Amino acid sequence: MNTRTIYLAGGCFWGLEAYFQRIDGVVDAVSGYANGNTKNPSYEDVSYRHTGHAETVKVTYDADKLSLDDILQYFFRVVDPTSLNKQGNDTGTQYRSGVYYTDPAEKAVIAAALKREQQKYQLPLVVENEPLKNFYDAEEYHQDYLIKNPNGYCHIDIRKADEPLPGKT
Repeated sequence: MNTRTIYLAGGCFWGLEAYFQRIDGVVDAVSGYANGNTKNPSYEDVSYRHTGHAETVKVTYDADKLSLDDILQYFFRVVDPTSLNKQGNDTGTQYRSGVYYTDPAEKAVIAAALKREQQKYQLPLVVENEPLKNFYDAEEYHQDYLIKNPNGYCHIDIRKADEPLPGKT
């Protein structure tokens, strides 16, 4: 299988991870902390010690089934791209929105996607589009969170993953 990876920050990673996990074409989704100022941060550091990390989901997808563009469209369905350092009531830089790449060529793909998303928003988008500086997997307790805690906190409308993308069934 030909896979590609993209890093998405769209608030509490529990909901974002569960969201991408149910999408056909997504191989894996790992919750972690990205683009912060410290190394090997724990959930506590990120949540309270202002390390600068963003709760992020490392999404690995089948490059033969989905394009990066497709993954970004799924992303925009459940994240508010206009709120700075907060997704609803989850406030702080750890909840900032952004897309982090490992390949400089993807920068333009993300920029264009954001540009098109802006077309339908009255408010200016604040989603970050920058290189993945650093990424650290979150504690295993946080992996597959909603799958283990079927009632746990979920700020994402998970069923939106079920709807097909333009030109797909």
